[PDB]
Amino acid sequence: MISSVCVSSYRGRKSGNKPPSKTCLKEEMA
Repeated sequence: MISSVCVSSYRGRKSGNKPPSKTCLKEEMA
């Protein structure tokens, strides 16, 4: 799971996915 725009946004996971507002990836607020 390594996406810089959408990865664990809703892939049955909550790691790379901050609030849908910014980038839903661990790289940003996630």
